[PDB]
Amino acid sequence: SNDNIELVDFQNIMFYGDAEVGDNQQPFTFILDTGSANLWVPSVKCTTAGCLTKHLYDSSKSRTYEKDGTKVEMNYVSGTVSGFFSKDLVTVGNLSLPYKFIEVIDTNGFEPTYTASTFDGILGLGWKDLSIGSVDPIVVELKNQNKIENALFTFYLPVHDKHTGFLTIGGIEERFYEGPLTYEKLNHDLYWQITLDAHVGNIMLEKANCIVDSGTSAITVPTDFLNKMLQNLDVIKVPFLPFYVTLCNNSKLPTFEFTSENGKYTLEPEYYLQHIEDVGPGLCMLNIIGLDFPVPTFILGDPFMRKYFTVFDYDNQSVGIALAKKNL
Ligand SMILES: CSC[C@H](NC(=O)Cc1ccc(N)cc1)C(=O)N[C@@H](Cc1ccccc1)[C@H](O)C(=O)N1CSC(C)(C)[C@H]1C(=O)N[C@H]1c2ccccc2C[C@H]1O
Ligand SMILES: C[C@H](CCC(=O)NCCC[N+](C)(C)CCCS(=O)(=O)[O-])[C@H]1CC[C@H]2[C@@H]3[C@H](O)C[C@@H]4C[C@H](O)CC[C@]4(C)[C@H]3C[C@H](O)[C@]12C
Repeated sequence: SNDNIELVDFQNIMFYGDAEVGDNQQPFTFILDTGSANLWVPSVKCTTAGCLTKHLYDSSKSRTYEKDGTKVEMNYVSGTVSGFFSKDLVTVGNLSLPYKFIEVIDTNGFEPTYTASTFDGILGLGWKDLSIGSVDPIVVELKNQNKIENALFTFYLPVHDKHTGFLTIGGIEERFYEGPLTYEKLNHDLYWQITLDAHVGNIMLEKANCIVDSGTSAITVPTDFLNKMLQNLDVIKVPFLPFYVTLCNNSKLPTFEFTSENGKYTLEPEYYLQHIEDVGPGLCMLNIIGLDFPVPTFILGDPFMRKYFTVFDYDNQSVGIALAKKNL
């Protein structure tokens, strides 16, 4: 009764899922991004080097293609893609719907991310008012069409060298989590953002904005908060890049603790260290980056979601959080 889309890990940094566009079931690999609200695929009309190795969309081969042609640009923090709108049947797992998406013809503004990774496009799982072109979210539409029970989706992320994951559309499956599932109300109309007190040792921010974001492969921290965290931490910044290197067993590395009236969520160093044995033996990179929003904000990205099963509920305007089962 729920639609389960398998998630594959890529080099323990990101994860992808597959979906199809067109009646001839043209296959694509997507970053699944709760932080955006547009779907895009690279077109056979693409003029840029990044498209060379990708699965490309051919509207001429799909009888369900409906021409739109309205020009559009998606400006992400990691770069820009541009093209034009198109409409065609989009199949996610065993559910399909006619859907407006962007045919991308220029990916040069999205380098070096695009050529360095094996995804074809991005599938947004955000809120309608964050989309360009007023596109109802896939999950909201599937519910509206009575193809699913609830307008919610869940993420059970894969774990490099242990198990695959699933994006489940339409209901919550017990098999993904253990202990209590705690619901945190959205504090914004159109982001998967919740209020949590943030504690890292003696450093804390009360009632911080926390964005649960599937497309961000880091925990992001306010820059002042990070600078305090790093003081006498025996960590070294990489020349020219906002990444920090540490001995993996550095006994100073702290545990993030995020609390609500409802729940307590922790993130120990094992969840935010990336081994980099190639650069040096016993060295790790912190998957933590400094980033200032206008209101002090943390992004609870991939590292958080690897530990915690997450439920994104449109109807109840909340994020549900529970400890992910280590095995299925
Ligand atoms: C609707 S869309 C426009 C939106 N712009 C904005 O709000 C403009 C904005 C607003 C506030 C700030 N203070 C800065 C920019 C936007 O881009 N939002 C993204 C989420 C976000 C939002 C805000 C900051 C950072 C990230 C999007 O949801 C997302 O996750 N992206 C873009 S493309 C992408 C590859 C799927 C992924 C990405 O860049 N990941 C990289 C990444 C990112 C930060 C730290 C390490 C890493 C490594 C790697 O994982
Ligand atoms: C989102 C933040 C902050 C960016 C910011 O907003 N900085 C300047 C102002 C923005 N504008 C230029 C749009 C405004 C106009 C200038 S003005 O002076 O008027 O403000 C920027 C700063 C450093 C950026 C990361 C690093 O690169 C490394 C890496 C490179 C890959 O490729 C993509 C992934 C990654 C992780 C990057 C993601 C993201 O991208 C970061 C976090």
